[PDB]
Amino acid sequence: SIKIRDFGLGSDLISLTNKAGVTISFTNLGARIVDWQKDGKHLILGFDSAKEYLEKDAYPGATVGPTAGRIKDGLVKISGKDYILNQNEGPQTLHGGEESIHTKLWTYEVTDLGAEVQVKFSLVSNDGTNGYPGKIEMSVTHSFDDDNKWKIHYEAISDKDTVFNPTGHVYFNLNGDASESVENHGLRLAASRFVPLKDQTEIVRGDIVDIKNTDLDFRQEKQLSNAFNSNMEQVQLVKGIDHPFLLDQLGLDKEQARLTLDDTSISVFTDQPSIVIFTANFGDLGTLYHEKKQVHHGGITFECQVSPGSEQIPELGDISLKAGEKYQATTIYSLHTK
Amino acid sequence: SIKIRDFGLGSDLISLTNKAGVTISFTNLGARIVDWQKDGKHLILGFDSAKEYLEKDAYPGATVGPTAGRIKDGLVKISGKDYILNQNEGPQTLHGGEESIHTKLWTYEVTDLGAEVQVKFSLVSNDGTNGYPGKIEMSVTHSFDDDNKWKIHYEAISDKDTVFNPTGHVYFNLNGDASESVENHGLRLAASRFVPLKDQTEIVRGDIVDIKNTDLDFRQEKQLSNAFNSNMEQVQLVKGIDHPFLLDQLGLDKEQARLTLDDTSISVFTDQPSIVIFTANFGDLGTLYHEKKQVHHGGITFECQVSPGSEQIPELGDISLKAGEKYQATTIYSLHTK
Repeated sequence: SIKIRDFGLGSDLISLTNKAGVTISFTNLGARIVDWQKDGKHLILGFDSAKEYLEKDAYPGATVGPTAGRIKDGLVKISGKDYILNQNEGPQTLHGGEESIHTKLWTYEVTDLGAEVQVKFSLVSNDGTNGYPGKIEMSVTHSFDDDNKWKIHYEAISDKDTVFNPTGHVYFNLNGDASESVENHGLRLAASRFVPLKDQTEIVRGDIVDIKNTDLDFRQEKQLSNAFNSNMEQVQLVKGIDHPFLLDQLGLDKEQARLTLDDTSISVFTDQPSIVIFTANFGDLGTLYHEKKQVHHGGITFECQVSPGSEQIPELGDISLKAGEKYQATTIYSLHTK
Repeated sequence: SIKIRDFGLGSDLISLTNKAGVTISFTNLGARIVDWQKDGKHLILGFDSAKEYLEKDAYPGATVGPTAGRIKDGLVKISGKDYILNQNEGPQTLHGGEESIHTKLWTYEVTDLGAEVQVKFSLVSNDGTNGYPGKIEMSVTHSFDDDNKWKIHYEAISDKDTVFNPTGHVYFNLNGDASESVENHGLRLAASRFVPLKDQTEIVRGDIVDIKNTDLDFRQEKQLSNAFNSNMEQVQLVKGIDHPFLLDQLGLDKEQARLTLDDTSISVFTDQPSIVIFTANFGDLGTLYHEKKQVHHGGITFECQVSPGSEQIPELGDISLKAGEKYQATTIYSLHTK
């Protein structure tokens, strides 16, 4: 089944249900996933209306870009020349700048393939938007298959050499209760390195660090508590997890991380070289999600992209987007209940 | 009565019916007007889906900007410096540049006042969009009365010094059929002067002209065919009308233009100083509207704004907008059937 409903402020809500009866929903407001249930269970963090996103937190579950993460001083060197993008967080560019693509209503088309439904969102990023050279014709496809697979496929073309490194901003919470800490979940990640943050400013510092000893080792499945009730100076800094993890094996084939709670689990797969893991260190913010105040560590992301920092640590990779070249990315969230 | 419907590609169709049974409809795509009927007959041009607009012609009935008209060489001078805007038509900047505001899905909130139904459309022009310094926060309100009054109230505020001068691109066709030329309409226009174009380039010349002794003289009501038939240099140039006409008296109180066909007539009020008139000189192009091939002279617009060309003819006014100041503009289309 497929059901289209009005989400508010002119936005649509596209909800898909598979043969397993698993539901899922997206909105054209920021090309996001609004919810994902399983037995009246929310496996993610979400609001009930567009207004909620615009008033409480516009990032949750959205497609964020053109550049995801922070960019020191909003500076970027394109084909030599220095460009300054919109400074969102102090002098930094946080997820594309002010009022970026997560706040825009994307047009969309749905394609019912039977065992899979795809909702293709499109939006054009004008030449110069937020300092970004262009224009960048972007599209984000959100599909749900009959065998519990949540897939995101990115595509982009630009008239001008530019930068492009978007990501999906979902937060998970198997407790289905925002007032419940993601503390109890087990995490597995095929990351042995990590990118430390210099300050509270949260920019990168320049290091790459062998996470081998350190509690930030989820190679072996281990509870979230280990990292939460921990003392690295890094965890203390961010008051949880607000770091970019680098993966050992590259390729869409591989499970790169696993989020599990009891019988229900969520597996990760990307095309990308990194997964930024943010564990909602909001403290007493307490954003309401379904009339339920979120708690510190109320959820966790798995933002798959090219690590933020590239600008300072080229070893990270190259976020540029050649004019005319077709950008592509694929990330997958596969839910299991074995 | 108020009715909302999906219009296609993620867009909505908002239809307002008055006590008189007159219906009007708008879209968030381009904050535009899709239709306006009385007695089962259209008074304007428009399509039946969002795709038609993006496919055949995205201008009709749309909100156009940030700057309505053509800017020679895309050049505008702001606060001392010179800026180059998106070059959309040759070296020109036509209607805000490529993939502008008329191409976007705006958000909206409906206000029902009974005898009046307001539909407020919102959109943020990001700093740097199509070369426009910014952020520009805009809202365009479309309302419809029990006394058949359609009004467009515009609003805007920028973070930086910029330029702003949008318009409403509606096309009327009192025949209710694109295949029937508007030649048969009566026009009355309170304008003594007009700004001539210099070439098929349609850029401005630098000249203001006294239209007394010309077929372009509409002070005293006359049939449209009088102008179409003219052998006036300009008329011949454009193959009809495609000029800004400078209104003599200014003020929202005055009827500046009246377009009539039989018992039906549209009166035009605005706070702006000029009216750009374009009689769809589409030759054999034959754009299909409602399955009807539009004829050359198959429509006529009334684009209320500051006359285009001020850049080369400062006499025309000043299009700038200073950071912080509130831009506002009001234009009204009123239906009488007397």
